[PDB]
Amino acid sequence: SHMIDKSAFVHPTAIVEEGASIGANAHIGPFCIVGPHVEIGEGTVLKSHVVVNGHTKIGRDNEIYQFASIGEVNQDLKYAGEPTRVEIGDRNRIRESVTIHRGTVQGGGLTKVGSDNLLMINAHIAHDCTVGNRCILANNATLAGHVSVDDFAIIGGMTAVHQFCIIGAHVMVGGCSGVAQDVPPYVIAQGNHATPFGVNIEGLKRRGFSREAITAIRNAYKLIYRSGKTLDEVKPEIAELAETYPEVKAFTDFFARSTRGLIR
Amino acid sequence: SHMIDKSAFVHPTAIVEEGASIGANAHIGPFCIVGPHVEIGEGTVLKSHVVVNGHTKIGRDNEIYQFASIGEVNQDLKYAGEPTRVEIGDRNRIRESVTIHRGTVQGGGLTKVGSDNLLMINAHIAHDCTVGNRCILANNATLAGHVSVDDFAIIGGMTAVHQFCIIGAHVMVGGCSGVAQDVPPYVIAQGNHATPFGVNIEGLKRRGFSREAITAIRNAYKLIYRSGKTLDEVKPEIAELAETYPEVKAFTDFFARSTRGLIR
Amino acid sequence: SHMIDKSAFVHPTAIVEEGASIGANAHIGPFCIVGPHVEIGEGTVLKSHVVVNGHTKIGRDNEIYQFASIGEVNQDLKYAGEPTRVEIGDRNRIRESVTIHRGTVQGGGLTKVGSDNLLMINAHIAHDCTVGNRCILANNATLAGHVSVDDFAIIGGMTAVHQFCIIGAHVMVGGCSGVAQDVPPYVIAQGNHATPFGVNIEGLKRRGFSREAITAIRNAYKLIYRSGKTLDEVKPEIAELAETYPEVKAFTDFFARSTRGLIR
Ligand SMILES: CNC(=O)CN(Cc1ccc(-n2cncn2)cc1)C(=O)CSc1ccccc1Cl
Ligand SMILES: CNC(=O)CN(Cc1ccc(-n2cncn2)cc1)C(=O)CSc1ccccc1Cl
Ligand SMILES: CNC(=O)CN(Cc1ccc(-n2cncn2)cc1)C(=O)CSc1ccccc1Cl
Ligand code: NA
Ligand code: NA
Ligand code: NA
Repeated sequence: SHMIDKSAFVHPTAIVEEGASIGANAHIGPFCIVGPHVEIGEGTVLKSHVVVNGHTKIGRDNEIYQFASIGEVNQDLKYAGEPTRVEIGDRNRIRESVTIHRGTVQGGGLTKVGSDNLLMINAHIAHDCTVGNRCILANNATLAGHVSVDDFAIIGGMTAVHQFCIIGAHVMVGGCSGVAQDVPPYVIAQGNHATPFGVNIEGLKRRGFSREAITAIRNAYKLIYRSGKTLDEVKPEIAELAETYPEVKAFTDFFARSTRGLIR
Repeated sequence: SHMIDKSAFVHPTAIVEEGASIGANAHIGPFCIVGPHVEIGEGTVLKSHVVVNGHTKIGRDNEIYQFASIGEVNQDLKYAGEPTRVEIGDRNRIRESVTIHRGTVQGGGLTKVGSDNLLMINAHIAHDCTVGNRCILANNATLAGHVSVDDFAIIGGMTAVHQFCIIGAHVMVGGCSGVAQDVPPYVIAQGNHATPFGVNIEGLKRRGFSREAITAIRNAYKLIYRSGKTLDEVKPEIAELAETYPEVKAFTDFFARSTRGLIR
Repeated sequence: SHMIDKSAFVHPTAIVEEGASIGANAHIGPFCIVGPHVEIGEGTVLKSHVVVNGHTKIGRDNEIYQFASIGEVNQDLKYAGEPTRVEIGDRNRIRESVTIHRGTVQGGGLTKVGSDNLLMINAHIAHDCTVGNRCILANNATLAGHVSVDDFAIIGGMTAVHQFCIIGAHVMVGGCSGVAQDVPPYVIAQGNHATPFGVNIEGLKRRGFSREAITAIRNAYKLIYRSGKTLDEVKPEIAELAETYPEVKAFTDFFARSTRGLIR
């Protein structure tokens, strides 16, 4: 803490401010700027030309590419320099020009990214976002403020997710989409505004979901989208299904967090 | 002029060419490049890794973030190094990777941005554009050449405005739009190609327009879009309305500048 | 080879690794990074803040702007550091934040860009892409992996081309498009997903195609899109037409490479 490990490498052209913590076998490349409240974990690499600032904690074995901006002042017009936070986990691939901004006081104070994510060129994570584990944001994918992207979700290229929206686990959002409402777990969404196109079967298969689990999830999707019933009508029905198929509880948990209605 | 104020701060790693003017309490951060024909006003901050060049005048209390390119050679295939210009006013927040390019001789020689604007990540202002005051360009918003964005207008994320188009004052263009024709003042536009969706009532309310003014503006919108008359038929009618409600004159002034027809 | 020409200029702040080849009257600007397996041809300019790495060959009289990343590790999840390649030809204008990534072993090992191209701000050329000569990628235009863009083709702003797709010569793809299938030569495409809108007549006229050639190309387009016949039905017919009008052979050559079907 507030120490640069003797096995970390800091390029002579880099500027790491006194107070920064840099772990064993980390690598700060040329022309990087690292502020005094940053913590960079073991084995993390900033290739070159990376700016990291604010109250920002980055885990182990991350790879952050040139022209990325991590921890920076957010774009919220109300933000006025309060000491809000960014947390990033482990083994993320954070590509050229990615931006990850600090929270706002009003939004909870924290922008959080988990582990094993791929954030492709110019992906944007606004203030107060929460990204889980094993997600993909393709090139130019943009999360406006207060967005949640749950585990394994893919946000396609050139896609915007509007403020406060929740993207459930194992979702796939097609490229060139505008997501203006909440996307239930396990769903394929595409378009502007994005609408649902069935369950992400190929994803669930690849990720080892059982036959029974995928059938149950398709049954939950049909309750929401095909039954023609109200969401409040089908909530008990989905809970009843989840009593046998635990993967269906993700719908229940998602309904509790959803504030924008569902894409339809 | 051609002087660096004794109260300006220039990082030792920055490269400011002889001839540049830098005002009192300006701050040029690490790895910035500032060319010889640049003028930077009092209190302006280039955070780090900013390139400013060409015949470029930047006002007071701007905040320009890393990886921005301001004044650079434009993308017009006819441009051949002529000494065209950029002018930027005061109190702008110009975020990471924004690009603002110099004019072309054929297009009038000047790209101009006013004051109190927010240009979000990777917004683009092409050659010969004119942006007013208190505008917002959201992430990846792109103005192709010779575009005007009038005061208070918001261009949503991932939106392109095609060359020569005029966006009137207090417009809101939705995210993921393609604007291929002119947008009258006070209008909501969305889609690809963008089409009108009524007056920006919430914006006008927030910005202190009177009840009478907003009703008059809605009446002007109905003349254009609902009356089913020709634009040339309803111009006198809108001028007549403006004789009582001065805010309606913005329509008249806009018609005189519009060359691409109106979105419909 | 492995030599810096005595007439090349390397800024003192640049970092060019031992083994890099830099030709006569090349210019490496401030804060550039050039790796040991890079070759930069005569007269090429890296303005500032450019990263060039990997097994990468860049020709003569290129202009590469700040915050570009050329030769970098690609975004393919299977790629694991294999010594794949980028080749770039001559007289390209490669604008701010452009990304051009190295190949994958599985995709053929090479990303290739020809000559006299304009790659506008934040254009992206993924692993295993092939871009010809005199192409334009407008701002934020994105080629996903294994895409071909043939000579004179224009990819509009904010447009994504999905993996493996082929864009034929003299195509124009409109801004804000998603191209999910193959685009025949000489065709205008727009939308999400992009659909065809006739032949690019204005382009062909500007580029000196004969009257007879343009009529023949329109006749080939009608066979594909208007005749209501199968593609396999009209292939002989298009070959027969090409026996008189050589420009129609581009259709034949294109059919042989197309794997995703045609946009329709
Ligand atoms: C109809 N098909 C689509 O929409 C495909 N797709 C969604 C998508 C995206 C990525 C994945 N990955 C799976 N493993 C790793 N990545 C899967 C699905 C797009 O985003 C296309 S555009 C694009 C695509 C890639 C890069 C840049 C751009 Cl611009
Ligand atoms: C249907 N609603 C929309 O389209 C919302 N919107 C327009 C818009 C945009 C901004 C404002 N601001 C108002 N005060 C400050 N900013 C208002 C309306 C988008 O651009 C969404 S996408 C996006 C949004 C924000 C950042 C990045 C991205 Cl990508
Ligand atoms: C319906 N018309 C369109 O879609 C126009 N267009 C296609 C296009 C694009 C470029 C050319 N060039 C021809 N010589 C040089 N460039 C021609 C056609 C767009 O890409 C518009 S958006 C945009 C446009 C330009 C820059 C940034 C953005 Cl974002
Ligand atoms: Na809820
Ligand atoms: Na006019
Ligand atoms: Na084929």
